[PDB]
Amino acid sequence: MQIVKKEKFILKEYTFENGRTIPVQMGYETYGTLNRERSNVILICHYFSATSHAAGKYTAHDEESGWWDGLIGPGKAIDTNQYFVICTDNLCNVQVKNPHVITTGPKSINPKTGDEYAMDFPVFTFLDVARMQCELIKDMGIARLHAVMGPSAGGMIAQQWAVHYPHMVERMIGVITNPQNPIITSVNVAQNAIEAIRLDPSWKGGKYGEEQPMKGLQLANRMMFMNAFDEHFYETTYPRNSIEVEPYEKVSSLTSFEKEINKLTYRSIELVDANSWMYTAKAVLLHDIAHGFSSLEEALSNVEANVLMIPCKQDLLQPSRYNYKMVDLLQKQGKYAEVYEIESINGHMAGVFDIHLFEKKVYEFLNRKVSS
Amino acid sequence: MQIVKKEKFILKEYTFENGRTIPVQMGYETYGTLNRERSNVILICHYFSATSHAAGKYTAHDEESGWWDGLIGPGKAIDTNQYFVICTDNLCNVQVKNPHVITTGPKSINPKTGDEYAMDFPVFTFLDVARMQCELIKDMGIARLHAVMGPSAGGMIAQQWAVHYPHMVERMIGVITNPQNPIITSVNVAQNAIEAIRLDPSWKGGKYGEEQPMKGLQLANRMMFMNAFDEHFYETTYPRNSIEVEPYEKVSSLTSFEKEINKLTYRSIELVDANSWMYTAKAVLLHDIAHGFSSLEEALSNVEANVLMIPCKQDLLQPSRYNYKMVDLLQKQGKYAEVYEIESINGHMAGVFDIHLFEKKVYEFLNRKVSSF
Amino acid sequence: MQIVKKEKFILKEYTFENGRTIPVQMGYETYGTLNRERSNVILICHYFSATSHAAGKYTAHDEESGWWDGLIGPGKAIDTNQYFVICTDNLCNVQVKNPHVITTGPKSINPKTGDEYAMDFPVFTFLDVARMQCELIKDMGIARLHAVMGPSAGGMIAQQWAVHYPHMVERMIGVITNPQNPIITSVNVAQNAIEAIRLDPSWKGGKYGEEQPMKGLQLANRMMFMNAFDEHFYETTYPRNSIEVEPYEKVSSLTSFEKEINKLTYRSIELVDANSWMYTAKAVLLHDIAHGFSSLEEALSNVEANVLMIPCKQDLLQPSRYNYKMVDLLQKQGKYAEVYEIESINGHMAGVFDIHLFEKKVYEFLNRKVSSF
Amino acid sequence: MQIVKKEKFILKEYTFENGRTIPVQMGYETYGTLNRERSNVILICHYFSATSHAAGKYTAHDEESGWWDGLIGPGKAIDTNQYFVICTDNLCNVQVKNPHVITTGPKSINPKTGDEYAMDFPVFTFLDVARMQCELIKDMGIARLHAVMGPSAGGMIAQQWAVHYPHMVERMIGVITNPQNPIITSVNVAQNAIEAIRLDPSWKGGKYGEEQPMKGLQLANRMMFMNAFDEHFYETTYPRNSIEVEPYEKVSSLTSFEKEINKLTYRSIELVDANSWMYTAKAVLLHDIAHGFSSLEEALSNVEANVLMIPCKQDLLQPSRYNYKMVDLLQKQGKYAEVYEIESINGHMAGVFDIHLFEKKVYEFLNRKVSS
Repeated sequence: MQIVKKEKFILKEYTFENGRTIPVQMGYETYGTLNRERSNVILICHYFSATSHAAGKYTAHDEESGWWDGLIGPGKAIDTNQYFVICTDNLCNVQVKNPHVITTGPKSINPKTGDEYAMDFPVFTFLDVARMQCELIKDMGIARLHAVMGPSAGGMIAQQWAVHYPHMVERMIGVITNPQNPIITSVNVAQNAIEAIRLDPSWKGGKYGEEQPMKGLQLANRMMFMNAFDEHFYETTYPRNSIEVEPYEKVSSLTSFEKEINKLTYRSIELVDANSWMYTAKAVLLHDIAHGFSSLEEALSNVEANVLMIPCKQDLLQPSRYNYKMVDLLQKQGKYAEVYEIESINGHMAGVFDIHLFEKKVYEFLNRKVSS
Repeated sequence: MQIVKKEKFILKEYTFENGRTIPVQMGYETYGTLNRERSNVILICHYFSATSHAAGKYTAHDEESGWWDGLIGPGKAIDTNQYFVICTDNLCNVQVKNPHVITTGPKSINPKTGDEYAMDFPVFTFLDVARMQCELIKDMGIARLHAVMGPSAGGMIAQQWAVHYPHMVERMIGVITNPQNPIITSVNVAQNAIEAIRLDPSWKGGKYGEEQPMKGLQLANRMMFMNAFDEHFYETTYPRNSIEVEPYEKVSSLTSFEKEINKLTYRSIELVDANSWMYTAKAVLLHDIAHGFSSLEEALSNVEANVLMIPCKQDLLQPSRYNYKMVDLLQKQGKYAEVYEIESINGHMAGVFDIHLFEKKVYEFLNRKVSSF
Repeated sequence: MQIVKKEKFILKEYTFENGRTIPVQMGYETYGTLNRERSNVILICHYFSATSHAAGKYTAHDEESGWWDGLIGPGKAIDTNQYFVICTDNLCNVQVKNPHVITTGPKSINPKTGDEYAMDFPVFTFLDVARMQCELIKDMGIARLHAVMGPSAGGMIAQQWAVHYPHMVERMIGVITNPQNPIITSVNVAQNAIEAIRLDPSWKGGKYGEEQPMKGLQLANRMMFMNAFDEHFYETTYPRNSIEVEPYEKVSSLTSFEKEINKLTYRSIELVDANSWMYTAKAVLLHDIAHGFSSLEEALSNVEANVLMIPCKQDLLQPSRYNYKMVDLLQKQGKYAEVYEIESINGHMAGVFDIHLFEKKVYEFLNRKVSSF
Repeated sequence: MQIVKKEKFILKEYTFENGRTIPVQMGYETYGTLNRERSNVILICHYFSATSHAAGKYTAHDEESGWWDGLIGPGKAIDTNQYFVICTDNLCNVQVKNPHVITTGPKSINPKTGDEYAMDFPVFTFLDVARMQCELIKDMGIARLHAVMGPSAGGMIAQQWAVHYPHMVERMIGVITNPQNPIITSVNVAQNAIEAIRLDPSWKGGKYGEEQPMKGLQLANRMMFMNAFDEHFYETTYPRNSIEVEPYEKVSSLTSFEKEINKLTYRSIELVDANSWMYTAKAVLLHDIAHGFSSLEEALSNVEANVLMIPCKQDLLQPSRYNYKMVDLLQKQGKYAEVYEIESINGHMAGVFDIHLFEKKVYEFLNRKVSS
């Protein structure tokens, strides 16, 4: 497909769910063509550490394609010959040093003061993201989405669309996600990550400038990486060396696997900002479609979209049992909802790397008609 | 209390008791906290010209609170530190121009045509309202109501709950209401009001758009207002001026009492929709819990809730003798049922304005144990 | 009784209380025989929709007798072997098409123009009727009335006699009436009726000629009818049908009670004139014996007749509490005055249909001696 | 003025005050000219033994003029240059053998049976006469009378017009008459006359054919003649002869005055019918404007005409005190009423013979305006 052009949406003022009001900017990109009646729109929401680059390439010499490139494009499951596909940068995008990212977050200058917001930036939830995207959708004269979809945090944003803009969502597909962030993941990955970043003395109250608290940030990144796959993936990809003697002789002497994983996890945080990681982890920890309602049932009663949940059985971050519970509750309200569970040694990351496992189901779901 | 949030419930298709099927929506709002067992829910139903706003405020600068605020809240008779309280907007809500109201009615757009339903809107009953509320309650994951209650039309809905969802209602409290709309009220206030609106040429067959038939509507509103209190209330509140001569000079010169009452009744139809008023008047005139059944006795045989009826002895719209009849029938079936009759110069409106006369009874009743299974 | 002869009384010019001067006529009829002293005269005044025909028949093949026939005649409570009884047609008599009625009103020709007065007719009160009757009584050579009496509007006229011709009235009996038309009735039944007729486009500003505005008039008539009895009367006489489904299907489908009541109320406006109805409703709404004076107390200070008030406890049009107030004021002035309250499911209409409830009292009162001079 | 032409009005059926229904015919005559708007009509009603011939002549050689000829004619008090004047024959007119009289009475043939009504004829009152005249007035398209007037019985008829057709009568003039026939006249002239006629064996139950009961009829006529003037009129017109001896010698021998009066009273009954005299005397005896009302006051309350009563002080048949009482009652009802009393040795007959005594008052009354 065509080289993708990065775009920028501005909002002079946006009011957060907690009442705070500030200007916001938001990168986005689109693939395919918006039809005459604007009825072919699919909105993709990106996961924790990703960006709006769901598909394609910015230049012809890009080493890689966008993170869901296997699903999106001409003749693929999300066929850009039929649909107009949008993807946006989340608020507090963690890759603030990525040259293609356009976001507002703790590194943004506060126009009232000339300085970085830092920890004065407002707490945001994935409802906040949904509402901001919705301003872009309306500004483009679009009234209904044919589908809203995404993996993990992207799936959280998508669930918020389904609950808070019921009229606007024909279909909702939540890959490797859940209606409420599990307690285990909330503490063990979100809370522990926030506290690792704050414990690093280089954090300096959140006023660290460009000198990132890298040790804390690497620790945060490592906790997430070490639950992103099946147990057995680590066992065979970073195998124990039973011969090596140096790790047995000083506490600080690392094993071969520790060094491999150190190198990967340091690499993936080079473009990342620590305060932004914190805010994003806070949004994940707060993720709860039932917040502001008296039960999960009442919140789900708002949903009018057809719903497809695609969990992975080996997913340690997002246990699939809560997909079944949600879908059961939707069906008892007489709504169309299904779970399509996949299996993979990639665990959670199956939702991003193992497209072949569910592309056909996505395709079929996107073509299935919705009750008026 | 915490500031109240309006919510919205939708059904893609609802089938009315007369068989018509259309999409419907319904505003609602809640107060207090649902307990783990979901055993502390009280559903409040609103009266003719009101809305879901039974208590509290939507902003801290609201001049007024909701219409039963004195009964509902922290430490009050319907104690929101203990109960999760729900209230919903009725179909064809008359305050259709009020932006806090979410309803389906003659002003709503028919999706099949893009035009307003107008007089193509289906006839509804208070049983239709109870069926919609029940979908919402079920969809919220609630199996049983600790109580259902309301004044007047609100009590009509509560009675339809008690009759038609007997495994779900522990307690029913019906304030200034009756099991069957009295004939006197059905003609003098519902039929006459409907006909007054139709008679106005501005009504234009129901297609008046944004220009309400104000003469017909004011007349409809004045008929209800003039039965809302005891007779002596009007005699002392808008007393006769025995000196003014101008009313004695032309048929069209109004007395001062006519002027005061015209002013009040005009003011209260400012946000109101005429067609909506007709459909709601029609619902009131059709109100009959025996409809469906072979008799009132049969309709009541199904009730298993503890029942409390609170009429006002001076109510001209809802004569209290039929509360006694109903309670008597329920007692002879071996059910728990009582009348607690209040007295007030306010007549019918005692049920909304003289909370002090019955709040202690409500409280006691909400705490009495369920007699049946 | 002997067949009754209609008579006619004319005034070439009469000046109304509002100062308008026009020629007027007034039908009347009499029963019994005037004694030599002319001391046995009882004047009967008729109610809203009636006529001078208080008793007997105009031909021996009349289906019905006059509206108080059970009280008036040989050996009856108002015994025509003993009393000379008179009754007259009121101004703006509504039964203007009835050929036995002789009245002046909006259908009458204005002699200055040759056209009907229509809404140029002057506003009248029941004091205007009393002033006309008095001219007739005087012109017949009668100085004093043994009694003046009537039900409802008829009682309003009788009260105006007692207040304004105190040297002429020995006894006043006011049945199902009040000294001041209650505010509730003045608005709910007089103002609303007047406005219902004006709202009908057929009314054509009062110039409808021979084509009466039947929708407006029927609505006016139904409002009065629905307050004429006790509430329970309507509940048992036009009971709800809990089986019929058609009313539940269209706004415009009537219930069976609506059909029965429509039929009755249509029938009774067949001989009736709309403008006439308005003027008479206006008279009722203006009724106030204190008008003129500084207070009700002052108006009543002038009464020297023995006074008997006969309200009905279930009367919704004329609440009996104001009969007690009036009688109390008269007693504290040292006058002879009493309330004899009846009870009946017939409500207001007990005063015309349940003669048996008070005929014995009337008789006793007509025979008690005058207390004042 | 012009020779008068006698006319005839027919009524196919007339219903009497007592309910009897029979065809009727009624002679009348008119003088002057009916104006465009028919507002100049004066109706004259004739007295006991008279006819419609109030004025003028039937032929140029008539020995006499009509009985009120002095009041009626060009330039007279009842000016035929301005007014259209009507006079009719009363029901049961006593002059049935007068060639100019057209009446219905006891000598009329009953069309149902081919015979004279005789005593089967209905009792009539002067209201009956008023109602019949009114049928003629309406048949001529006349709506109001400018005046209705007459002497004695004619005045009774006029009072009935005033009471029973109030709308139609602007002015009422009653000469030598009364609202109720006095008891004295009712017995002494009406009753005694009826009984004298019935006592005559020639009456034969009222079936006497043409052989009139002349003795009874002369006796009836004489009683009326002997009260028609002042006492002193008889004393000087038929004076006592103090020389005559024959009356002193047999009971049946008559005095000179008895013979004079015998000759006059026999002459005046030559054209008269006895049953008709009876019915007319009965109407006089029944004359009571209060009949069918509860008092004289109530009856008078109907009168809307201006009223002029012209009694004669010496009138023995119609004592003038009752004119004053009537007029007093009318004035207390706020009506325009007056008594204009005349004096004359002619007594009752002054109303017919002494026109000069009140012509000027009649004239003035006819010109005085009436309140609408």
